[PDB]
Amino acid sequence: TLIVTTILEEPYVMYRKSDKPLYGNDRFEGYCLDLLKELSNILGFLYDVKLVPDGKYGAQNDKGEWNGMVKELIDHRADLAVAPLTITYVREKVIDFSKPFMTLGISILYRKGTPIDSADDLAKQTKIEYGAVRDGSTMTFFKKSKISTYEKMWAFMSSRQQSALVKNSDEGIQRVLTTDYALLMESTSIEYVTQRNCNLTQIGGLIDSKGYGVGTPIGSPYRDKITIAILQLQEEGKLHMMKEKWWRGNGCPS
Amino acid sequence: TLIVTTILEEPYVMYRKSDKPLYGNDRFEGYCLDLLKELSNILGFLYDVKLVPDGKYGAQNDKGEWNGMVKELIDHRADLAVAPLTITYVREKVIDFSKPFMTLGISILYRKGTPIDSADDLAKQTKIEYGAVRDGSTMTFFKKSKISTYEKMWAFMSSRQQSALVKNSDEGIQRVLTTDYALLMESTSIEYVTQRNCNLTQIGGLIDSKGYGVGTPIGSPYRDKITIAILQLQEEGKLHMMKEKWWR
Amino acid sequence: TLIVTTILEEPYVMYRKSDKPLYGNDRFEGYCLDLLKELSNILGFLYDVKLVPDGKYGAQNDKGEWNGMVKELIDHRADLAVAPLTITYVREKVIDFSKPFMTLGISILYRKGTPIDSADDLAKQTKIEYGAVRDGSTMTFFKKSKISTYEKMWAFMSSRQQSALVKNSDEGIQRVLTTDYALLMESTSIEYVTQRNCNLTQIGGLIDSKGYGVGTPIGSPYRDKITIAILQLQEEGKLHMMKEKWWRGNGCPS
Amino acid sequence: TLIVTTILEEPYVMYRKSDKPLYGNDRFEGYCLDLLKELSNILGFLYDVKLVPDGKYGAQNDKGEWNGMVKELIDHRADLAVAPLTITYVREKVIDFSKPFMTLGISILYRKGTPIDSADDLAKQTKIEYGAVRDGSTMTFFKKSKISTYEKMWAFMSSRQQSALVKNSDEGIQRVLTTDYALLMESTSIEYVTQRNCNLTQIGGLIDSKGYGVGTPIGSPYRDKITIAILQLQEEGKLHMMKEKWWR
Ligand SMILES: N[C@@H](CCC(=O)O)C(=O)O
Ligand SMILES: N[C@@H](CCC(=O)O)C(=O)O
Ligand SMILES: N[C@@H](CCC(=O)O)C(=O)O
Ligand SMILES: N[C@@H](CCC(=O)O)C(=O)O
Repeated sequence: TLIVTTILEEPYVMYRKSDKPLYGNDRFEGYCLDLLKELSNILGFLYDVKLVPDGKYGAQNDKGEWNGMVKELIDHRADLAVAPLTITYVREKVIDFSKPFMTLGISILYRKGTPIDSADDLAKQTKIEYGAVRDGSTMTFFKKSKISTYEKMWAFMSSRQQSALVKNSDEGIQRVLTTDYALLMESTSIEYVTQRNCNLTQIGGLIDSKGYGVGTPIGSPYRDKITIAILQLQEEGKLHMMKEKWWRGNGCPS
Repeated sequence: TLIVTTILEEPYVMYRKSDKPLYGNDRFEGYCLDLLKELSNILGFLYDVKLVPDGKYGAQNDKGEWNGMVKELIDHRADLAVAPLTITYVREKVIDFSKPFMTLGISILYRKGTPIDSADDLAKQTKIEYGAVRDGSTMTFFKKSKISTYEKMWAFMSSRQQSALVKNSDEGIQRVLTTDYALLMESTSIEYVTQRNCNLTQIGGLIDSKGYGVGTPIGSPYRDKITIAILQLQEEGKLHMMKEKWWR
Repeated sequence: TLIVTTILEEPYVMYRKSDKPLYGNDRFEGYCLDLLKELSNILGFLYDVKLVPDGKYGAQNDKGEWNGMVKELIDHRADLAVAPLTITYVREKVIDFSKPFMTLGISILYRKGTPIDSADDLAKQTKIEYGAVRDGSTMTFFKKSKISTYEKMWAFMSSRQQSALVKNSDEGIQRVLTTDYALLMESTSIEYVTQRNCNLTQIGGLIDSKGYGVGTPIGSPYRDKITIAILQLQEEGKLHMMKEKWWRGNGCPS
Repeated sequence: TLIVTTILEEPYVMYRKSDKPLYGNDRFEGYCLDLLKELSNILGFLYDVKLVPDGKYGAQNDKGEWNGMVKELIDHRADLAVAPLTITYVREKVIDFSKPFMTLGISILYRKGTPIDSADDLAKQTKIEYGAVRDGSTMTFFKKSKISTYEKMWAFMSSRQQSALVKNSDEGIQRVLTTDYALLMESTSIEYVTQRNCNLTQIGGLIDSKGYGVGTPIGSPYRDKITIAILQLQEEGKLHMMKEKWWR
């Protein structure tokens, strides 16, 4: 019954590995699939997980058109977007969100051992290239900012958009590992990467503070039910357990 | 024009100190008044600040009846609750909230140098009394919990006719200072209090994670308008500045 | 039989909480205490845990005299030092160390939300006080450094009868929470603190890279044996489990 | 004077490319050769570099005899071993090691674009082959491991004896490049290899944590001197510069 739009993004949504045959929903796994399971059992709904065709989170182009999971909701093509979808004021204008299931902030993924310590440092040089995932909320934060440092950074990433803006986080990560590039990435995803790719680290602190919410078309009769369910899972300690399960690891030596 | 219900709690809402007599909204100062001033400018509304008459945040009795700021919104005696009001699943069933303007978790406030290291420490002893603000979300978190350790804690704090609970955070801070008592208090508040009193400290880390949001009655058109304005204030760095200003 | 010198330092060595009578080794708990049981079982020795009387890790004063746990090993007053004792070149000239049981680097503990991004930022000002634990290896790092940013930091933390230095980590943490002060602290301790004290954070990356080792006096019959045991425990995954056990926690929202 | 045993391994020990022929020590370049030069100047000694004849790191045979670089030291055939030689307890019982000059952990080197994410993914199946460098610490780690996942992986990589265990890292790399195969390799090497070959990637995180040390024969008159030198080189930011240099 319910159509769920989502996007590949480790460890939130990933393709499951099995020698066995996977049917529909079982093709996927991750933090967001476990959350989506909880939600369907608590609220009593059936659902069909569909990956967003353009593989984008969602941004409004200059024409005024949206793409990504946000457009799927606006156009009523999906009933819910269950993904690390960031809650922002530009999106609240066109779709609804549940209270957040996880908090995060934009920060920087880069290599260890360099003199770079802040966005300010990146803004003050051009040797190191830097950017964010195209049509993501990080890119939009930079595009719409009136703060000097971030305007200068947007001017830089914008002029190089074809190299600076990446298709997705996986591409951004490979770019940091193999070229002199820093990715503007959400903190939770940075935490995940840096406990595996031990030559990478977070640079500086968090640039902002926000959260991931389940998206719904404006006025959906599931928004509040979902908000209530998430808030209750939080209070029962089940979201912490989910987080530990997907982020758990041996880490890296210092 | 808009009727705003609120509650006294430092540094969110405090009586402005002055020689001459202050009237109306001018009697109040704090992080939430700055936030409210920002929202009124952005949104273009006038407002009137009224302290909730029963002095409570809001909980439901076993009869199904609410009190505090929550009941003011439910009963349509206020348009907005602009206070350090926690977003909880029990309150979402009766009122609406904007997305959070601040994040926090339940933690423990106690005097320094003692024995206690965490809520588990507290749950297995009775020498140190412990409690929470009556009819606040912290109290309700323990009351509704199915986690054995929190169930044990709720049993201890609700017996003896709830003598372990306090009427408000100030009565809680004074009790922590005058006797062997630990207050289950929200982290943002503990961070303010422990900067102001070197006798006090936070024990353990956070028990949970949640947010404060502006409360409105269900279906209010201001719900989303305020969500957008708060989210923009966050993104422009304005909320961070307000926090710095009030947390010293 | 064996005398083990140690020092209180959360969560490595702490007094156990108990309304009952606690004697001998049972009076203590913590990561180092679990390490110590493993070692006593693997090597088969009996032991008595004894806090270092001066309560210091150990440094050599301008007069030339060692103090702390280091001095206890030199004077054959302790058979082992089991604690978060940093392996350093100055110490290695006077005592022996097992291979590292844990890695770490010096970094900065300060409050969240400021413009300070690195040691460089602190070295160029005076309004923000900064320092380290007196007579520990981080103090000796700044005292012995020939790197100019660090030489400038030593000059500061070292002035006015060393007012910027603290007696222990606890006092340093309080000073950070209650005054405009930044503590130079090892990364493993910062991790523990910042996961409980949500308004505090690590500033910049790691200044250096080192490890903690079990210390013994030069010529110790248990020297190589202890080293074999640590390496094996590491290989068997036991040290990772001990770390997860003592650092486990809920974390802070973003 | 001093005979230093080593083994070719990028980017620690490699042959310098030159138009004119190169002789003796000048035939080699790399992180480990730079470390050796620094040790030479700190301690004041002359040395000669001789790749270990068998080209192996070290592993004690199914009897009790040692091969490769470990062997060389045991038999006093080499004064030192300056190479990416892993500090392990098995080796600790027959040779001395300095304190580590570099940290790392076993991880997986595979091809990109697959649902394979960890060692658990490799272990629970058998279509994709996986192995390690015959007679290195990685092999020995799986061999001596009592951890269920790793014993099962050693079961597989041993019954697949020939095909699964490779001669050296180059052969392993090649096998990953031209076959459905995942090589178990130390993280520092995978970091190097992957920067220089975009079709290769690290799979999952680190299996363990350990270090590389300069090896010497039991009770060598240079043990303590080398340890102190390496510790001082780190503290003066020099081992860090050598790392940035060879890994770009
Ligand atoms: N969570 C982001 C995607 C990642 C990013 O923008 O950095 C979004 O919802 O657009
Ligand atoms: N913020 C709480 C009040 C304080 C507390 O309960 O700790 C509430 O909304 O009820
Ligand atoms: N671990 C240090 C003490 C703490 C510090 O110096 O930061 C030592 O062995 O001296
Ligand atoms: N560094 C390893 C060789 C490479 C490996 O075993 O993965 C050793 O000393 O044995």
